[PDB]
Amino acid sequence: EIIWESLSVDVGSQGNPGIVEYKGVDTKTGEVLFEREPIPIGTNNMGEFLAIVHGLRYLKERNSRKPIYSNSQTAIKWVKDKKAKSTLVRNEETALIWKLVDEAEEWLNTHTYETPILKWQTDKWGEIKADY
RNA sequence: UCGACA
DNA sequence: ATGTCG
Ligand SMILES: [Mg+2]
Ligand SMILES: [Mg+2]
Repeated sequence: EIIWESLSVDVGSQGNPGIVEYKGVDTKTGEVLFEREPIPIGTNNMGEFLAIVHGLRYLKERNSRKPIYSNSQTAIKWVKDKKAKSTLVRNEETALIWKLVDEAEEWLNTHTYETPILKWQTDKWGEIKADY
């Protein structure tokens, strides 16, 4: 019941909070379609959120109707809400990630999409294909 | 008091 | 260990 014709996204970090990056891959082939340059400080859930929104933008720009898989129940909710409810402190070190989050929320508030955002079922299917 | 997703 | 929701 895996929808193979899909984009899978995941976060990787060093620390949490710590250095965050994320990437999007073709679920079928594992081909890397996008990978964000590491952000010096962020949280796991911020990165999982940014990964989904990046995926939406990526598919929208390419007129693709593929769903997105994420394993993050938090990020899936934040996207649905158009609101990333992070409690990461705001300072000069976290300014960059908070700016990307704000801009992601803004994108969600200014664009439509029909992309299904699906939960990757890790316990049944193993690690998401975008895992680091 | 947890349970769960990461 | 921490970030998050049910
Ligand atoms: Mg994940
Ligand atoms: Mg992972």
